[PDB]
Amino acid sequence: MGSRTIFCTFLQREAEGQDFQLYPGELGKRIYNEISKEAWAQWQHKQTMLINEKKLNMMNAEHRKLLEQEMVNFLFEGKEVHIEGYTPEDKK
Repeated sequence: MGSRTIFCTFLQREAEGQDFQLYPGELGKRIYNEISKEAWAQWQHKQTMLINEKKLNMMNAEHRKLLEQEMVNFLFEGKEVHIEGYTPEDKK
């Protein structure tokens, strides 16, 4: 169809949503799903500085997971659903 208007959770409104997942695993899914481009632009800005201030490292897994932690409190500050290890056996 020609109608793409999701409902952001950060803004709590109806946005156009994204077209391609930016984050990995499920996290990127919820963002790309519930976190519209507008909301993402609010995190990305705080993300870049959060990494420089908290002294993070996207190259390190210890910090990477940390970022995904902060973003939640900012955008997903309600679900806090974190999953790691999804492997479909045959059905959902």
